[PDB]
Amino acid sequence: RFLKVKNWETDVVLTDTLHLKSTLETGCTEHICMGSIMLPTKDQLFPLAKEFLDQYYSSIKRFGSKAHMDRLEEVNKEIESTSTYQLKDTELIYGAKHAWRNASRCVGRIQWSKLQVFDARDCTTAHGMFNYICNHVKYATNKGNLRSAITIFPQRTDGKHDFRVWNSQLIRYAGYKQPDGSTLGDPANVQFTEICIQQGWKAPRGRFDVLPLLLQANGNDPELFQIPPELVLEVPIRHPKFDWFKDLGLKWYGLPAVSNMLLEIGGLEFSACPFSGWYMGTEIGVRDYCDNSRYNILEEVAKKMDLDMRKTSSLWKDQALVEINIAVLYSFQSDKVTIVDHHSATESFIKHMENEYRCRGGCPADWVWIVPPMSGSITPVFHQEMLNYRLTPSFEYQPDPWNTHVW
Amino acid sequence: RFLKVKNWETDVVLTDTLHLKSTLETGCTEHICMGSIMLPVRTKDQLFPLAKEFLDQYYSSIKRFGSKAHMDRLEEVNKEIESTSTYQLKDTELIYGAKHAWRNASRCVGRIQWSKLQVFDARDCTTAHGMFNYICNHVKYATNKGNLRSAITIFPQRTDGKHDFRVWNSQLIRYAGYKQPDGSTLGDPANVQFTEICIQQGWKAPRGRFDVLPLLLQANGNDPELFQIPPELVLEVPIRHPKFDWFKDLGLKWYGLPAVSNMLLEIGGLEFSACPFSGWYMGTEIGVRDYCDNSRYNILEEVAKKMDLDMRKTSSLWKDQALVEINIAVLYSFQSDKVTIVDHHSATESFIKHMENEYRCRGGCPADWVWIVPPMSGSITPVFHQEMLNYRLTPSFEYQPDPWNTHVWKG
Ligand code: HEM
Ligand code: HEM
Ligand SMILES: CC(C)SCCC(=N)NCCC[C@H](N)C(=O)O
Ligand SMILES: CC(C)SCCC(=N)NCCC[C@H](N)C(=O)O
Ligand SMILES: C[C@H](O)[C@H](O)[C@H]1CNc2nc(N)[nH]c(=O)c2N1
Ligand SMILES: C[C@H](O)[C@H](O)[C@H]1CNc2nc(N)[nH]c(=O)c2N1
Ligand SMILES: [Zn+2]
Repeated sequence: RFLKVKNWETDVVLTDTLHLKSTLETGCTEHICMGSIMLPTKDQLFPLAKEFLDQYYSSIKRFGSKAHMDRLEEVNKEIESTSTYQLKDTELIYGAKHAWRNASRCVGRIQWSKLQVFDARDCTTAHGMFNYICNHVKYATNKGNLRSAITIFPQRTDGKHDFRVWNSQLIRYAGYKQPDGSTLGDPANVQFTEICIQQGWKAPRGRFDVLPLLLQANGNDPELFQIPPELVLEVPIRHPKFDWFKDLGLKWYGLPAVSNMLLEIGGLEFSACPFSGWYMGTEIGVRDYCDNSRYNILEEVAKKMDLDMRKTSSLWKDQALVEINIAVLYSFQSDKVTIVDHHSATESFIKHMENEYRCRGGCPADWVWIVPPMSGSITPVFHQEMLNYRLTPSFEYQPDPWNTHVW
Repeated sequence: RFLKVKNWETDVVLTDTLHLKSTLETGCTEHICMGSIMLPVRTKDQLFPLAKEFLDQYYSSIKRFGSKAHMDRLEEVNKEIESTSTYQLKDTELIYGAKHAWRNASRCVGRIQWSKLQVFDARDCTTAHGMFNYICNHVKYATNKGNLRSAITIFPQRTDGKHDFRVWNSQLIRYAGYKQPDGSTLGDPANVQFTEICIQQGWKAPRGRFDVLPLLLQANGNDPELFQIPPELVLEVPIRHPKFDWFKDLGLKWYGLPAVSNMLLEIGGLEFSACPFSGWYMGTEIGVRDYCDNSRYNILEEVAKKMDLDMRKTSSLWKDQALVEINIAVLYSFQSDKVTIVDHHSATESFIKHMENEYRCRGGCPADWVWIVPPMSGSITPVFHQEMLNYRLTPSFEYQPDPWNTHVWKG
């Protein structure tokens, strides 16, 4: 029932009780651990609503008050009558912040209570969606002083009138298959790029082309819009010691904005809920630049550094990796665009875990995602035991719309 | 039922059926995953089923399932259990069992090598001096003057739990740690408590930064006895860097033979509480963990000082820079002295090939991602991108409590 987690570097032990409140399932069983797998009615809704309102009223220290009991009755009445219900602004803000608080894969949660929530439930068209999104982008970017934000579109109804952003992130680069057999741009986005073309986008067919938005309102066919270029803050990548680095022609965008997830609050489903914070440097320099299935630039960089690439044991990949990551952080810092390094980010997360343990009784965390993709054991999270479990409100994965949409 | 795992770099999808043979539990439930938790006498009643599954497995491995020889062995084991409360493994079954415990070790990246294990049968051992002799022979054989060979030595199994064979050392070869009155540590901080025990047992400590610890050996539930491994049997490597000439003056060395001595081997219900085993190092074990953990030798600052990196801000990645240089040094030093070592790129690439071959031939390969992914440069190794299923197969290696916590002192 009560569970201990130990830090093997500091010997600090913490007791988790919060997991007992957990509801959804992990994918694991007593016989098999699925810890490293990427993706493991009216009757249904009222318990979900109650569970949520109970935690909301508890949080404002008004549990079992007249105002508490009155809202539960009102929501039950609305469900019985409409088969759904509407959240108060206060409940929406609370729910969104707590979905982030509960995000077991997010290292940046120390920030969870400073989220600017943009209520877009009055939106009816793709043009309106585009307007809301440009405003989100400009607010969050803040000329490089980035601010966390989420924009929340109308909830699911009968399931044939879904709002969706087809893009995986608001800002991403195009990918094109070449007659060469190679890939131009970002190979992760080839399929989405093709969907854009088949829908009518004229592509510049370059290495770093900001994709258009493909927005779906009210279960209608999705529509294309180019984000005003002046709202997309980008960063040229240079190195503080290697003058040749700029010749590689690398750039990245300042605003990481996940747009393909589903926000669940009190049983209600927000299928369009783009949200954004700011980058941890490794996301760009380790993953986006060095994954073999991504920009895969390790080979080119190592060559310019004149390292011995004859044998893996020279650690040439490891040397180049570090340099690429130094350059990303240096470039963002020099252009005054918010970025956090993996040492600072994991250090703050340890402090956050301890806050959550004493103030809340625990913190769900997925070690496989929390530990940075480079220099794992020299960050304090490596040595920290974590318990992973699913609390609601939550951000969830959902299938890509092109597999699902009825045209 | 079939379970699928995907590699997100290659899109290669594999199907696991082997998990259906898993009996032991994980620590996880449908409501909690304990995937990152480090540590999450039998009755005749429980013993014969365990013996039976094992012998059915052994007899299938040799293509003799249901044979007269298989059936006669079952009956023989059965009768021996009801008569004596336990049983003895044939040499062939012992070898198969020890190899399979390695094959089944989900935290081990080196498993491509599982079928090449030299098994030394030490079940006729009776005394601590006997144990010492067996362990010296293991060390000499495994070391092989730098050309390391995997080996395990197997002492007599548990009987009533009052007559246990134990090696009190956590590894056969490790360096002493000494806590000083000013709170600093001399040597390896991981071994402070064990060093304190050795000293109290009468070990005369040299008190340097790399003093090889004595063996503390318990035979037959008796109080443990101290022994010094002959220095000439302990192969060591001075650490230097290919381009940095000041690196040698750090005064660093490490031993060549990594030999875990504190685990328990379970085969067919039988418990071998002293079963030291050894392979060879992956460089990051020494360069990342042993040298750079804050709770170990903690050399990152001193190395980064000497390199003249910008140390005032973590975002210069000074720690990451120093980390790579140290790890280059460890591999360079071992290679130069012709002592077996494997880099983390080579080892992970070989593990993926092993894992795929195991899916094809065995129907699965239990693997613990948290342990398999190296402690530096995670995502530039292929294992990071590989989904894995963790489950527990027998024969297996298991943790057991440290013996100073459980031993009944005789005096
Ligand atoms: C403010 C600074 C933030 C930092 C430094 C940060 C850090 C990170 C990192 C490094 C990841 C792993 C991403 C990957 O590997 O693809 C992540 C994932 C995630 N973050 Fe955060 N984050 C921040 C803000 C936010 C916000 C504002 C939200 C929601 C309101 C959020 C929710 C999530 C979720 C749900 C995931 C998992 C996404 C997935 O499974 O792909 N984060 N975060
Ligand atoms: C042949 C070369 C081998 C290599 C390169 C290798 C590599 C490794 C590494 C890097 C680890 C993680 C160690 C740590 O972080 O402390 C490990 C763990 C382990 N290995 Fe291997 N290994 C080898 C041979 C063996 C052998 C011969 C056995 C037994 C017969 C074995 C069984 C295990 C077990 C049980 C663990 C988990 C240890 C624990 O939980 O503390 N390995 N191996
Ligand atoms: C938006 C939430 C998921 S986390 C806040 C932003 C962020 N730090 N990253 C988002 C993921 C970006 C991706 N890894 C990339 O490298 O492009
Ligand atoms: C003996 C099995 C567990 S694996 C075969 C040897 C090995 N490669 N490592 C053993 C652990 C060494 C420890 N990490 C150290 O850094 O001293
Ligand atoms: C197979 C494995 O689960 C997968 O590669 C994971 C590992 N850890 C990760 N960690 C983060 N933060 N982001 C990721 O995309 C991944 N990928
Ligand atoms: C808490 C966490 O599980 C612990 O630090 C683990 C992480 N992964 C590891 N992986 C290996 N190979 N060896 C280790 O000691 C550890 N330590
Ligand atoms: Zn699990």
